[PDB]
Amino acid sequence: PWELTILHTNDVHSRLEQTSEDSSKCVDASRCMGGVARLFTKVQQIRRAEPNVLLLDAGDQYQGTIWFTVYKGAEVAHFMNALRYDAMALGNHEFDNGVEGLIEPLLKEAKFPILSANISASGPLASQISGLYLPYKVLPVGDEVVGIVGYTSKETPFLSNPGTNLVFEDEITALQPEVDKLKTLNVNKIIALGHSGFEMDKLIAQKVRGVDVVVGGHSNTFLYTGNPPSKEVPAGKYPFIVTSDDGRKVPVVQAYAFGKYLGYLKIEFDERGNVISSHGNPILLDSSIPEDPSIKADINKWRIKLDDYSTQELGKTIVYLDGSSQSCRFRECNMGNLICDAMINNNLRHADEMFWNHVSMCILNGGGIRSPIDERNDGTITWENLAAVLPFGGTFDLVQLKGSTLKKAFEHSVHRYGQSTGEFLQVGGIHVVYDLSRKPGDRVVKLDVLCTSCRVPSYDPLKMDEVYKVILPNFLANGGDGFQMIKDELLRHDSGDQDINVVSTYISKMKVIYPAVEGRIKFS
Amino acid sequence: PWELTILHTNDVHSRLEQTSEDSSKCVDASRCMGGVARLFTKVQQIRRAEPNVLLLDAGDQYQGTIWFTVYKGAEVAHFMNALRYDAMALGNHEFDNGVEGLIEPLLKEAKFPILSANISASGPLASQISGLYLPYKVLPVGDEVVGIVGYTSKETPFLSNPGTNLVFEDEITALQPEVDKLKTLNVNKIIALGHSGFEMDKLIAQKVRGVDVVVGGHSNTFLYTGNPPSKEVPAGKYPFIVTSDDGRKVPVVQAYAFGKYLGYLKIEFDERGNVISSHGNPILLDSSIPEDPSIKADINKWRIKLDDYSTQELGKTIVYLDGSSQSCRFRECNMGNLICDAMINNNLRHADEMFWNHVSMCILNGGGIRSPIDERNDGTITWENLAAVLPFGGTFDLVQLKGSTLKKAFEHSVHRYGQSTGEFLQVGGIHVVYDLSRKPGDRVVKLDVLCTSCRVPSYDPLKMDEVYKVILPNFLANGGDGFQMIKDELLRHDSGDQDINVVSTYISKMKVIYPAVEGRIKFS
Ligand SMILES: [Ca+2]
Ligand SMILES: [Ca+2]
Ligand SMILES: [Zn+2]
Ligand SMILES: [Zn+2]
Ligand SMILES: [Zn+2]
Ligand SMILES: [Zn+2]
Repeated sequence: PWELTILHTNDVHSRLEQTSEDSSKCVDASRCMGGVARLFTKVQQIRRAEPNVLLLDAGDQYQGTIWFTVYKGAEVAHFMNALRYDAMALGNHEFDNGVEGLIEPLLKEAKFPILSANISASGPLASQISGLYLPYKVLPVGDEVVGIVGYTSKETPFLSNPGTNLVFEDEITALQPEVDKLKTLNVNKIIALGHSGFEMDKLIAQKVRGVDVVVGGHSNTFLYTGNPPSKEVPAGKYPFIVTSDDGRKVPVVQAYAFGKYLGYLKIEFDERGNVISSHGNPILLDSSIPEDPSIKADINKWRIKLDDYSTQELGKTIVYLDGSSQSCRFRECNMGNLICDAMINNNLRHADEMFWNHVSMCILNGGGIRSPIDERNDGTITWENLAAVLPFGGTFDLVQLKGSTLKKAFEHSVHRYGQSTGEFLQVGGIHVVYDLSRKPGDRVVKLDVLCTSCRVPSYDPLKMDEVYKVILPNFLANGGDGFQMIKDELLRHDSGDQDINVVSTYISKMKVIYPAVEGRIKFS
Repeated sequence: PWELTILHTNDVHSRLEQTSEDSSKCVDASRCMGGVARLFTKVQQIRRAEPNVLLLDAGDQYQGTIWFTVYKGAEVAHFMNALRYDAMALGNHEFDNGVEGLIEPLLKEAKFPILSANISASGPLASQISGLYLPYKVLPVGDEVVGIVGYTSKETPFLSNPGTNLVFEDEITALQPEVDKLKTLNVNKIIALGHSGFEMDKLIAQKVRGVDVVVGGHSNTFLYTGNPPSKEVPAGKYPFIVTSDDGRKVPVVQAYAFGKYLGYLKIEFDERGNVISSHGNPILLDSSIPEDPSIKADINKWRIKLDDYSTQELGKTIVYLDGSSQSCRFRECNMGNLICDAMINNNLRHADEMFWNHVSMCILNGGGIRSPIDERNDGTITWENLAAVLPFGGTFDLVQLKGSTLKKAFEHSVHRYGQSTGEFLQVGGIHVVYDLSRKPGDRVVKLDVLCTSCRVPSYDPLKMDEVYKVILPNFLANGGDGFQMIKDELLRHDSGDQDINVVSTYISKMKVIYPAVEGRIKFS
């Protein structure tokens, strides 16, 4: 039997530096986790021990910290090249800076193949991008070869900025003919590496004949066999076994997000390329693994421009930005309005005749707003200032919620009003009126929402049975501040851009901001 | 006696081409008026006949048409140089593109002195601008000399974009020592040429000892002796005689605006430079005066780039821009919200600790909105498109109104609701609620306005006795659409930027717009 060790990362999301256990900024260095220097140490160790190793990334290196804001993917090429990745699939966030922001910094500088079989280009872009990403690559491993076939979320147009010159095809449709073609080229060991989420990964393992292993991402899925080593709760065993339509057992793996774990799967293959066995587990990259000194010194050299950037003027405010708790946990606050307006601006996606924009609505817990910004520094706003407002290292995510769920959230928002609790909601594209004299759970007396399926945006009453797209902090999507109803009832969730970066980009675009308190939230 | 002919213009406001009688676009060429080609013919005729002539401009050549949008003052230098102006005073609108937009295109290219005695600079700007404008110039006229001493509105910081490196001093304070100095230099014939408005011009004639003549502007004041030749109604005789503190009669002149008239004043001086007599009248530049063929051909050559510019993309809308009458004469319309938001953005002026901005409020009659803009041309918006929405050639002016006056305006807005009349008001920084079941004059049931004297903008009830700054179309300032109360009760009025240009600049700055109907106007 021929044994392959697959090492894999996904959804690293700009966590170049080691992080806290929750993937936010490292504060107590002695307990920090992840980062590329630590990953380098672990990968190097494994490569000393195991003859046949592949190191794969399932996409979404782009977007997540000030590293991506400043270096715009140059950091991803540089540090993935330094760790000698063997292949990467394109993720949705690889399109955040458009096609031009993918071609240059990443496709032109990577020393490893970048893969997606279900993305096609037309017109002059097709010539410009031809060959810079591939449907698959056949890689030599020892005296054998392994085919790696890539895929990217069909939903990428709603979740990034790929432009109107790329088409994202159904994954299974696109993959099958490529996997069949590899068989004709005497390639009997095939890995599907891609970025569509655990549910689609299971469908690909079931339906794409010839796929031996699926290495996925997007959904930040944690899988583990045994007692978990940290706070993440497994969604299933590692690997997750799918029974294929052809009767085979096909392992499906993912490794959470944020570079906290290195996925590690050992596969035994027979001579015909059938999987005989699979076993492994993600490895927690904790402080018991030393950061590689050479990688750490280069990280520290690259950090200098980040530190300089953090104190530069992004734009100006002519108004006090009221992020005080006394305001934002009790009533509409202009900092809340600013952040929700930035959230909706970040989620403007491709023009379509059925909606002016796919999403119009935003909620933001007042407990997520942790500082005001004074306008009396010549109006200046810096990244440092925004990091005090939004200190938790989160994302502004896209969810689908029934109106009933959103009514429950707004009831929760005021269920114990008056104690300066974090659940009070700031909003955009929503007009709410409370009557605090009513019983808890029955305090929402008006709730109107901005249409999407309309050429002129206007407010209509919320419909309990209708599904709404909402932009909200990942903390709330995950049921933080008691919003268990959002976690338990949401119909779709896709992780969005870094919180600070969403606001910084909006401020830079607007140049001079002056958010008002305007009646989005009223009391009767 | 030594006789001087003073020819003067003021507040030409980018009317390079001949115009309709109301200073809008020329449609029936055979009845059009003004324009620089026609002015050239008249000035040339007078200079053939009169030995001692000065041609003076009292400021505000900048701002008013697509000529200024495209050429940014290069057109003013070129065509004022072609008409051989002898001197110009700086107006407030000469600061619309900041100091840099005055230095280059106008101060560096004019072949005549540009004057203001009451503007001082500090820091490195003082070195950069030194000598490029002057407090006064002594000009040879025949065998005599005439001193021309300039001045500019003290209010210019509120009415343009001069920046924080220029100080506008009290006019009379600044002028007196310069006029005294000219006396010491044996200059006994002194013209004060400046841009502060008729009321200040009368104070300068009264109080500045040694001033022989005041040539003013800013207030678009029409003065005439006898039957007026067109539709403008005189504010007084031409010249307006002020009795000075020293006992002299001092003529004050102005010549309306828009290049429709050439001011013409004949002065007789004795040997000591005392005015013995003054008489004249503005000359209507109507179609009985031919356009100079050479100037007209150069105007037609320069028009080519204007025509090309008019169809270029300014920005994009992802929403239908609903400027239909069926919407904007009956209810809040998103085109109205867009235009009022552009009006407030245009009037963001220098940061101060007593207000986030000096003005927060906007009204716009629905009768002034004359087209929608469809978003289905790839979202494109062009200047041509905006000219269909705003076809009348107006300005968005700054006024001061008691709250009582504004309540009367909002009552007027709905006094005969339901007939698709033009008086219905679109708004910004104002939230109004009507109850149409109430009697006409008593239909406004809530009227809240955005604070200015506040660090966080928020809405408070309108106060009947408080004075509010409001941005509104000059049509309304002049009592159009039945708003006689605005005309009769306003406390201050300053003419603002070209309507189309205000919206085009906002669209360009924003790049992608998506104005909503959001509850600024409600019915109960
Ligand atoms: Ca196989
Ligand atoms: Ca004199
Ligand atoms: Zn991701
Ligand atoms: Zn993803
Ligand atoms: Zn003017
Ligand atoms: Zn003026």
